[PDB]
Amino acid sequence: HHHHHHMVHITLDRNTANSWLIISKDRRQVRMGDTHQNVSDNKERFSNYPMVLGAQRFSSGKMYWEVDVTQKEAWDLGVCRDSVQRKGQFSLSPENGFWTIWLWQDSYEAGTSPQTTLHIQVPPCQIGIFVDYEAGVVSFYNITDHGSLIYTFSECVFAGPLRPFFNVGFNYSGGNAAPLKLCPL
Ligand SMILES: Fc1ccc(NC2CCOCC2)nc1
Repeated sequence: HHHHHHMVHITLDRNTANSWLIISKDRRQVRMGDTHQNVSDNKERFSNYPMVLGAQRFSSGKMYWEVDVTQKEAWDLGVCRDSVQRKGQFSLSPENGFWTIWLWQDSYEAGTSPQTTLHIQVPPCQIGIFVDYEAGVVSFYNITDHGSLIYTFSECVFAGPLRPFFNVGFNYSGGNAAPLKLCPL
């Protein structure tokens, strides 16, 4: 792919984070803490899951960024509507305002309803995410495998501003403590 030139500098929005997340000083890395991180509750925070949004909002154009997932057992990545539900249980689907892929139990799946099996021969250590607002496209790339395509959501009905979306996953196993990191341009 030749999307690298639409690179954008993404930072994480502390105020949207689940209360157990630890966001680095530069707002470029996030990981699961072993306890509540001593923040006040607010209506923006994801309550049920270890999720956080990027600060940037996109309503036009072409945008590209990269995320490091090295050594993680579970995570979700993509974009979502600014107005997604924050509290309680919900599925990751375009009907609920999410365009995502994930790793769970040694399989990769796209967040369609129902979910779609992905075919990845080289487990990725870094994921590239491309959004074309006008075209209604969200695409995912395997940076570890020379940029190979993972998945394309097309005919997307965004229906509002978009925000970068992250889930570090739970760490019940003790094998999923590693952070998500926004990779340099
Ligand atoms: F690839 C990695 C990177 C970090 C990590 N674990 C971190 C958990 C919290 O203490 C710092 C290290 N595991 C795998």
